[PDB]
Amino acid sequence: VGACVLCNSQTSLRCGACIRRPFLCCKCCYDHVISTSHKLVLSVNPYVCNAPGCDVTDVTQLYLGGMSYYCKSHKPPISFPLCANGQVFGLYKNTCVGSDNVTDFNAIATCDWTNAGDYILANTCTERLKLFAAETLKATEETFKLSYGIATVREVLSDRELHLSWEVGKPRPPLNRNYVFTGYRVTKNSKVQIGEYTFEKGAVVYRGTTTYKLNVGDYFVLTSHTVMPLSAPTLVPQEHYVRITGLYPTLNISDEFSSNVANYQKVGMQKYSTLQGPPGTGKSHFAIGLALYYPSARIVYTACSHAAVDALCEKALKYLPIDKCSRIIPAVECFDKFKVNSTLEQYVFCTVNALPETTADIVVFDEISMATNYDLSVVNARLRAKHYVYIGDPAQLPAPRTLLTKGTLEPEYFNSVCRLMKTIGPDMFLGTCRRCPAEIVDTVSALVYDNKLKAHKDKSAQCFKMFYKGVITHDVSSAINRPQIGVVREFLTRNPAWRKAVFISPYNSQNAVASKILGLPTQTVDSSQGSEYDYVIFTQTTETAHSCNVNRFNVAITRAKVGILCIMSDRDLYDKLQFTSLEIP
Ligand SMILES: Cc1ccccc1-n1cc(C(=O)O)nn1
Ligand SMILES: [Zn+2]
Ligand SMILES: [Zn+2]
Ligand SMILES: [Zn+2]
Repeated sequence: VGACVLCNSQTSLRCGACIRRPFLCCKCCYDHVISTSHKLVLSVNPYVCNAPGCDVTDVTQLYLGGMSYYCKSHKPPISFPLCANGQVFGLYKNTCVGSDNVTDFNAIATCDWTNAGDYILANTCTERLKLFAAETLKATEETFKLSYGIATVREVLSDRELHLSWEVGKPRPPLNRNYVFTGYRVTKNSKVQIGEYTFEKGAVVYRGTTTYKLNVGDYFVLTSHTVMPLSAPTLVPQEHYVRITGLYPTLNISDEFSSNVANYQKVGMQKYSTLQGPPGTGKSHFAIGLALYYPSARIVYTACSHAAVDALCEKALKYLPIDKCSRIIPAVECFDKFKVNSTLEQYVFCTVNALPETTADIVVFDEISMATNYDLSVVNARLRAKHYVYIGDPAQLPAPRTLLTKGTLEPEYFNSVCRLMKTIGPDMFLGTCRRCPAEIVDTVSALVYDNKLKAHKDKSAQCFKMFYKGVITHDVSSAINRPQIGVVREFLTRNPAWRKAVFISPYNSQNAVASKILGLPTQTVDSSQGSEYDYVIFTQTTETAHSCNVNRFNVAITRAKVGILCIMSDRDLYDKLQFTSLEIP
């Protein structure tokens, strides 16, 4: 028994064909089963023919005779159908409303989540459907990883490199940091974990979360966890205030955080606020300075990845009393300079999926473009706070949609918070970039920020761009452009100062080849987010939809502090690059 996902009308009915099995009142349970392929219906018992040897599960072909359900061939003389009069039989038949259109709820439950339009509807629908779509999408993603085969150690060629044997019949998952395997050893009766691993083409290379003398017979599987149901909404009801509520500003603040005093008060005059922070604008500076401005405020700093949650710890280590902090870790290594697992410690730093159930004066959700509507609902479910601050940049990169292949996901569809920022604008906007040269800022400002991003540094005069298509070769699940890597090599022979540069590309296979031919550190654009390097050498590799993505190309050129070389394939972003042009040797 539970609340309907369409009309809230109390129900004792659940759809058996939906992987989340939402409670559906007789009206909505009916309009769903007759308009889709979903026919299995669950209540206290399953609506299935209780006759020996019968396989009828469709509720339209089932009748309730006595207290057991049968079909047309197995029903008693005294029976009435379970599915008629626009209602499926179940408790609370008098309390049943119905919706003007269930069509939105149907496409959510039937879609394979491989199209961009599936994620659009999952973000525009009613709030209760945003929660249901988040579970359905995430439970689908946790199940698709079971479709991938098992990799087994056929040979241990050396350290750091392996020879893998893959399962038959099932496909193989791509080998990049977006897929994180988990190993096992063949014990007596069952198996035991031996850390998490990531792989890449060589035989394959690996990188282990822990070090081991792993041997033949060990196997790796993408660990899929549970998808618990969502109760709280993605966003609490917004409440604007006339005074600062529940918070108390300081009389003495330092000149380091003085330019934020207006926004720190803005945080106290809203139930929740949004802060867009382009690269180099000082987002973690903002989040920690907010603590000094409201000194006695219990603040919970949170994000999805431990890396983002640890970057806040580094700044809290630089400004806040250490005995007032705590790092929450569930029983991969992370920041271990605060007392671990102390929920009653003023400043709490934790990931979303590990969040305890507690209250706080302020909550700081960092790097919000990575979040999903599932994460947003968990934060509101575990954390009941007075003010919610959402820090991020919807012009940066979103969470990887491992099923999405057709179409492109726009920033307003990343999550509910990014929808507000890209439509009604963000409550706050850090508009000065103190990291990149002027040519980079003057490029991403017009590209994704409506010319509202101001450069603090001057022109570095060391930003260059070349238009070289070259030769594109493909492999299993990545692309490789060696003539672009070769152009970089010929550039490096005439610019040996650019050998302290980081090589960045949209494809990790391009990084692997570039690591062998150039010897520069490698980062995919998605792995480079949140990090700054002096020099960056970027090869777009292709002009597919993946490499031309403006939120990716924004991150691709903003990691530079001094200079950058961009070997471009797409003419569009090549002309949008305000860089000194170079010719092809
Ligand atoms: C990077 C940045 C951009 C803008 C404003 C402040 C900062 N920042 C200063 C500090 C520090 O003093 O540690 N951290 N971050
Ligand atoms: Zn269904
Ligand atoms: Zn309903
Ligand atoms: Zn039957």
